[PDB]
Amino acid sequence: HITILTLNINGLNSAIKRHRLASWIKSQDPSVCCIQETHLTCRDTHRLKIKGWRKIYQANGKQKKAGVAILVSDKTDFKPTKIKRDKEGHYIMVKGSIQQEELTILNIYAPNTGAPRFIKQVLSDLQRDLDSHTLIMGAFNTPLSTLDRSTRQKVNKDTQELNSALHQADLIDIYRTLHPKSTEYTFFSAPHHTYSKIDHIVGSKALLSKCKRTEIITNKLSDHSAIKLELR
DNA sequence: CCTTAAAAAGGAGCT
DNA sequence: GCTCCTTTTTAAGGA
Repeated sequence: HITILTLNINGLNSAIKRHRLASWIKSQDPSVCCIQETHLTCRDTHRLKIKGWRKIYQANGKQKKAGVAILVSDKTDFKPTKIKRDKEGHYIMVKGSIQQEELTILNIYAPNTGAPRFIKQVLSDLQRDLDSHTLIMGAFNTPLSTLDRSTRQKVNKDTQELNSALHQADLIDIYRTLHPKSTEYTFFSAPHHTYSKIDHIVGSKALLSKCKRTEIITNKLSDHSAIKLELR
């Protein structure tokens, strides 16, 4: 009955916001929580501590940009096999077992420019470590369907190539496919008064089966919205 | 590429 | 390491 919660926190270099995120995570009580864009540099890795979530695996560059992290609840059990940390801090893959069941989580943050090509280059750069139990989530910085933009301007070529490279490895957009005809968005761009869903949850089709519920959470922490996923 | 808004990060000047 | 203000950063439409 585990729950996974993805969020683009947009910077964590102030201790006050760190305690705010602490309280928010305690209130949400996720089995696993995926943070993107911590803007934490590796020197500062040790500053991300949240009581009740002792196990934290981040990936940080040497500049206050990007920075991903995966937090595991003390209430749950997590036995990791192998962990791959991006040298630049844009993705981290944690592979192992959650409640005895196998699971490989890819927490990804793509740059805004050339986002779909970056996502697929990582996706096929790692596929030997990819498998049938995969869960790739995070800050895609790109739409996937035409409904992921309020403008509804139908989707770029690189993005549909990505939605089909998902296909050639049998990965599918858990949210788009447990929720098509969606008008829920994760990011609001003020300079344009537009809305988009650039944050995503994308898993193996094997695990369709297990996926029970998805949800989208407004918060006071970031200009992005969090995505919750119930697993049983 | 260039511009935007608005928040995150940085920096001056004192504590 | 502050307060208060300046600069950088980040998503995204328009040329």
